[PDB]
Amino acid sequence: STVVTTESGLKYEDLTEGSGAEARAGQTVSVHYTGWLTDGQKFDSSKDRNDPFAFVLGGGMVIKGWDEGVQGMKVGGVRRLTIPPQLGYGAGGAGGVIPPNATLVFEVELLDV
Amino acid sequence: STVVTTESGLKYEDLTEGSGAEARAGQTVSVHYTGWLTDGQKFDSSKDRNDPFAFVLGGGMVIKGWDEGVQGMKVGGVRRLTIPPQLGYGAGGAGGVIPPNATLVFEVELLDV
Ligand SMILES: C=CC[C@@H]1/C=C(\C)C[C@H](C)C[C@H](OC)[C@H]2O[C@@](O)(C(=O)C(=O)N3CCCC[C@H]3C(=O)O[C@H](/C(C)=C/[C@@H]3CC[C@@H](O)[C@H](OC)C3)[C@H](C)[C@@H](O)CC1=O)[C@H](C)C[C@@H]2OC
Ligand SMILES: C=CC[C@@H]1/C=C(\C)C[C@H](C)C[C@H](OC)[C@H]2O[C@@](O)(C(=O)C(=O)N3CCCC[C@H]3C(=O)O[C@H](/C(C)=C/[C@@H]3CC[C@@H](O)[C@H](OC)C3)[C@H](C)[C@@H](O)CC1=O)[C@H](C)C[C@@H]2OC
Ligand SMILES: [Ca+2]
Ligand SMILES: [Ca+2]
Repeated sequence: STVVTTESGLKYEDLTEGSGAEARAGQTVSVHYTGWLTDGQKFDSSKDRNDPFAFVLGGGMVIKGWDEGVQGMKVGGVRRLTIPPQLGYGAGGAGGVIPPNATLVFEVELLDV
Repeated sequence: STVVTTESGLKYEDLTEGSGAEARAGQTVSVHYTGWLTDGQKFDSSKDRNDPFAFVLGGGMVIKGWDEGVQGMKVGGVRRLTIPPQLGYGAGGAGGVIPPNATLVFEVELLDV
């Protein structure tokens, strides 16, 4: 599989190509995800909480790297997103668990569109 | 299991009580469903299309019997809704497949909240 670096500095890699319907901005999508810091510390997993995550793709409610990175996935696909801090939580960080200026690694599995 | 007739004339029956989180108005929920006319003709199944259905519970986008009937389900639950036409498609019917003045029977399985 390839690593694509977009104009924003986002990087993504389709670990598994989906065979089902394509995700586009406007759709309400459902995913499983895991999130890690670059040192390999896991900060979240929806699979561990047994709770698929739904959001409006392109809705401006999730971090920029997600609204961008999830577009183009197909249902069944697993995509790895490497999100620079300016497309994540920036200088501010989050919840005392994501530090300032953190690059974030997510693996995202698309369950439904 | 019991059959509850609500103030609106909706009837519902929890065929299977869910063990997980409760559905409330405001949440984006995901369900599988099958829909039948009272004569036993199936008009739709999201399971047959392999496509869970997401909607905003209480969002005024689905027929009245759904916005009402899905509230109170728990994740894992299967509820049967018997929807009189005034809480469904009324005198107008739908898609040439649901006739005028049709009572509708849905079985709804809650997958996520
Ligand atoms: C309002 C009540 C809580 C409400 C919570 C939910 C619906 C439950 C939902 C599963 C979130 C998780 O709850 C277990 C948990 O997910 C993380 O662990 C995580 O993996 C993460 O990073 N995710 C979640 C998956 C999508 C990407 C990213 C996100 O974009 O999340 C969004 C996020 C935090 C955006 C910030 C918002 C503030 C801005 O200032 C900032 O702009 C820089 C961007 C989340 C979805 C918000 O839209 C909505 C909420 O927050 C966060 C590390 C902390 C977060 O808990 C808060
Ligand atoms: C806009 C583009 C299409 C858009 C379609 C989708 C998102 C795909 C989604 C799976 C719908 C199904 O597509 C395969 C299909 O589901 C049925 O088969 C069905 O089982 C049904 O009855 N459902 C769907 C499940 C929730 C309850 C009910 C409904 O409330 O559905 C809603 C409905 C029709 C409401 C009418 C709207 C008009 C009002 O005038 C009327 O007020 C009386 C109420 C649907 C979800 C609308 O909100 C959105 C849409 O329609 C209909 C028999 C026909 C419908 O296809 C159209
Ligand atoms: Ca969920
Ligand atoms: Ca769907």
